[PDB]
Amino acid sequence: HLLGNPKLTVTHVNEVKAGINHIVVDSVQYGNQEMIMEKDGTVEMRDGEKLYINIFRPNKDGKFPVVMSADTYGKDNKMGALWPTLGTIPTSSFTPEESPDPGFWVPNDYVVVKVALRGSDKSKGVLSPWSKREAEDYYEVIEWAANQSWSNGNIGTNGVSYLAVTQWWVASLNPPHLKAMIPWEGLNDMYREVAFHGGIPDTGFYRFWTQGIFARWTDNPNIEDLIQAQQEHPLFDDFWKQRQVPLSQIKTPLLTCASWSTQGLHNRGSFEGFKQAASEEKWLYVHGRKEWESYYARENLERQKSFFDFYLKEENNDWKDTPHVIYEVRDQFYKGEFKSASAFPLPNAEYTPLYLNAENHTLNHAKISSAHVAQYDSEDKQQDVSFKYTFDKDTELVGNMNLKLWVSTKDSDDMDLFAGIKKLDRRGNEVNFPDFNHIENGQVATGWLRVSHRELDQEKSSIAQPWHKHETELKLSQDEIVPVEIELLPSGTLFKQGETLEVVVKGSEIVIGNSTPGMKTRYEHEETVNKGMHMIYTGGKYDSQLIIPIV
Ligand SMILES: [Cl-]
Ligand SMILES: [Cl-]
Repeated sequence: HLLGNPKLTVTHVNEVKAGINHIVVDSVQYGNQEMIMEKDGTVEMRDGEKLYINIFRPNKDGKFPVVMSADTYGKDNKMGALWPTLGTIPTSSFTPEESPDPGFWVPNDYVVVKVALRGSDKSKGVLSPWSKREAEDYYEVIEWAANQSWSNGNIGTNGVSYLAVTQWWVASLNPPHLKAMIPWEGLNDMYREVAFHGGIPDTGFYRFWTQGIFARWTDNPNIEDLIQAQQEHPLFDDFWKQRQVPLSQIKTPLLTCASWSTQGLHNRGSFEGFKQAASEEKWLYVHGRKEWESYYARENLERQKSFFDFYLKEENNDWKDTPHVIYEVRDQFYKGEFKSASAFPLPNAEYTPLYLNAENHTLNHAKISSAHVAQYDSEDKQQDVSFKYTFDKDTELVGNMNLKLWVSTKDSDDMDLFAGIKKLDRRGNEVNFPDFNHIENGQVATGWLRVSHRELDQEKSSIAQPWHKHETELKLSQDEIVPVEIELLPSGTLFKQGETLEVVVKGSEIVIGNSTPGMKTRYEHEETVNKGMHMIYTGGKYDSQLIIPIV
């Protein structure tokens, strides 16, 4: 049954033509699985635009729950040398990247819908990624699918990256047949999470990705110019306000994956997405491993299936026994302990200030009487200042950290600050983690702040996570000393007794380089306001401090 038919030969993806295909899929789990694929189905939007889709379904009678995903990357798409750190990603041949594998889902009696959103495949309409107008298009395909002859009315959305962002968007519209959702690592506020980091423009990945969309659909003259967008809209203004999902409208039952490894792209938002959703039924899975790798691991496919079985098949399984938070405490690279909790942020987090001392470059439990100033050269990529704490007992830090600094510059009216948290083993050697974008030489946590963008949103800011307004640039007179609070992105790490936490503040990127030379898969921040010495002031009135989430 689920052993498949070794007798049959597998269908190759360019054997399949418009219309009805009977195909034999190379299922990772279930062998040679027969099914029906409708290639180049169309769904008509309110305005008349046709979106193109693929439909994979069991070759049998009945109505089935529907698992759907939607993007603009190519519905028909089909690495060890090229991008060796992507890890192990097993899927059938009928699985575009990050989508639900019909070779897994369909033999378990689901329909899979793969949606090419507006401006992709054979649509030449407006392509405006991760906007409300795209979500409205998605809304209509969900509702269309609830009414078809192979459908049981129950639609669940699923998938990774772009295929997650679009889920946050469309769930915010509350489609009546959206019964469950799995945004498996997706941002939902482009200004704060991909276009800029603490107000500093992303000159790497962001551009890469937007340029990549242009290059894919070359005959489409209607692709939104997001490169110009970034250039024209340096503040969180009306353009960017429309690209922050209204998360608290989400009511749909929710399974979120966040990852400690994705800081600088999907990490901040996956957490905001779980936090802010109004969903009465919501669950969060957090891991410190690789992205696509973890989505397709059998363990996590079974986690997804158990969720969808309960909500789309309405089946009595034990899904609701799942703790609302399951999270990895990272010890080393591909080594840690999974724990559970009933909420994120962790209810038993004790936010603990550690005070910085520029005089001996320590962190400290108690305030520093003596006032002091640490300096570094902001244009020198080899220069930074560090502050370290060695733990006398095993300690786990899980959640947001907040670096609070007093700072000044003299050769400029603005400052770009790059913050990092590193772990140092008992020998004094840095302990590396998976980090963005699939780098293996990463650190514990990372965060950024253009200092003219230091204004706090008081009603959204908290002890562990500052929220910045991004509406007024408060430029600097020299040598004006100002308080900043920097958001270190969510992380989960064990510091054993005799291991060290190091805060690093720098004028440029702290971990340098990426896992694809000559290709900008990682954020880069090459457009900087930095000049001359940065001053970090500590001790006395200058209560510079790191707030840590001890759990
Ligand atoms: Cl937290
Ligand atoms: Cl906001």
